[PDB]
Amino acid sequence: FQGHMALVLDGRALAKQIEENLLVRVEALKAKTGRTPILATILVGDDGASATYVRMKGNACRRVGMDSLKIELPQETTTEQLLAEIEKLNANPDVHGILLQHPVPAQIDERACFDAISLAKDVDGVTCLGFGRMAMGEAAYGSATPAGIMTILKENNIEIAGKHAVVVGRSAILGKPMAMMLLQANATVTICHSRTQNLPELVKQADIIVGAVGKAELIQKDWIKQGAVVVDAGFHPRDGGGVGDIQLQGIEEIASAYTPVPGGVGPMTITTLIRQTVEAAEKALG
Amino acid sequence: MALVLDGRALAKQIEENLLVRVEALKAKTGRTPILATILVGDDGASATYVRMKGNACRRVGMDSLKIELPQETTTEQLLAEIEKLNANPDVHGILLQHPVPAQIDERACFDAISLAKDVDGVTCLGFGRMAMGEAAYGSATPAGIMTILKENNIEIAGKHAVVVGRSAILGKPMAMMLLQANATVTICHSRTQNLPELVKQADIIVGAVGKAELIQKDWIKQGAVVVDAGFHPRDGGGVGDIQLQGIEEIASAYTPVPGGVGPMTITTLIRQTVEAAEKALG
Ligand SMILES: [Cl-]
Ligand SMILES: [Cl-]
Ligand SMILES: [Cl-]
Ligand SMILES: [Cl-]
Ligand SMILES: [Cl-]
Repeated sequence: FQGHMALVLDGRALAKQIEENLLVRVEALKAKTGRTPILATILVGDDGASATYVRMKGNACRRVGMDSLKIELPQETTTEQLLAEIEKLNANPDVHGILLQHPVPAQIDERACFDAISLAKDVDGVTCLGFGRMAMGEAAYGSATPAGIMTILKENNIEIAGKHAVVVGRSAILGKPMAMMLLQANATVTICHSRTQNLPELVKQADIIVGAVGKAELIQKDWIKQGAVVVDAGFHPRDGGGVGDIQLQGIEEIASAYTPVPGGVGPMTITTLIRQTVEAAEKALG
Repeated sequence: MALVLDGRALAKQIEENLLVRVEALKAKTGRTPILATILVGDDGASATYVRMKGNACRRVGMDSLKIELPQETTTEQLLAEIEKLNANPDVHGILLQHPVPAQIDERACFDAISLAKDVDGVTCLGFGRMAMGEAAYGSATPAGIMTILKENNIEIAGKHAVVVGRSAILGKPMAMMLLQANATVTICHSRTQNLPELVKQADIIVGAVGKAELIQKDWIKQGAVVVDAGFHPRDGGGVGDIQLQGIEEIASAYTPVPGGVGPMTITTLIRQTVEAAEKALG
């Protein structure tokens, strides 16, 4: 019975492992050039979850020997003001990557602002250009969460080619890039959303299921195919352990492998961002 | 029983008001809209397609700038030509006819076309913009298919669409356009297992494989909407990527081959050129 239980896809462990390599790379770069890699983080407004995510990302920068430039803008910031701040960061040669923490206050055209980030500094992978390049096999930083997921799958030797992957959710920065990344890895990919009919049946057809709906435990455990690889990209704070977008209680009897929540996708989102920032700094300072 | 999704008729209809628009623009500005067409090398089908596209331009009162480059053209040479066209204020749209000779990095060359002139919808930036709901010219073939479906009042929202093929200029944009129209979308390709199974569940099936009659009639769901984007010339009538002989007994609606998707590929390109000229000149 112990042997037949699902493989835990341990994002926490993998993130720590990647960070050890990032640290030596950053220290080498600092020694050679005298300069520290910088991630600019932009936090617009007062959302508590956003503030926490930015704090965690800054901490990850420092863990690998980098630092962050913390830009904090008021909740009433306009699109025009945010664009101007991004252009300042684009023009600053000391800034290697730019993170705009989503979701910005809703009066701002978030897409316009994402698209203003220069490709070379798009270390969270949010630009339309970056998405298009990735979708067509050209070099670009990938959207952090789905790229982190691909890394988890590859480093745990999960078979993707020829498998049926079902991505539930189609957001610009998660579901859509996830789908394109899985397609590039030769999965057959189905993309579902709030207007999908027969969702339970489509999920049951999936060899690989990605929950990206932002609704706690929406994906039911009885929809999961026996032996499926289960990736839960959600996080919803709860007293006594947060939960994701998938019912994971007892998942170890159903899945061949799964990402826990917490400790699965979350750490790899942060670490992917920081890795792409190290790559951007290595390029800029070389 | 099937509705014939008549691309020829729709193209003709659309060209009527494109001609009105172009004649109004010429009268106002004294300038003729120009599509630059780039034919690289000796492929016969490519030459035919480019001529058809130039003819369509002329039917709606525009003109073409015919660029013909040799089979042995290099990536560098083609990029240089595209950059000349980008900076030529007399050129409003640029078409690079696919597939270019194998030694050329076609994707690099597509991506060199300026967004404002990307009237065939081939750039990575244009694809990404489209996929995220931002304004951009759409890849001509899939955008034409969307127009056919919409003009024929085909229900897309909530339907299970299956796109067989994932090319950068056809299957991938087709998938994203159907997704924006609120279809659930499955994208299949040469590594798909159980393709017949998946096709059988398609409410909307798009054949985008470039292999004659690969998609079998027996795989088609009763009542499906069947879109065949293939064309393979044959004596006494070309065929597409789907077996369509007898399709009228199965499909609720289908695109014939020829006369379905093909005319609408051309029309979409010309429409987007009219749009580009109106923006540049108006
Ligand atoms: Cl707010
Ligand atoms: Cl792909
Ligand atoms: Cl011509
Ligand atoms: Cl004619
Ligand atoms: Cl969409």
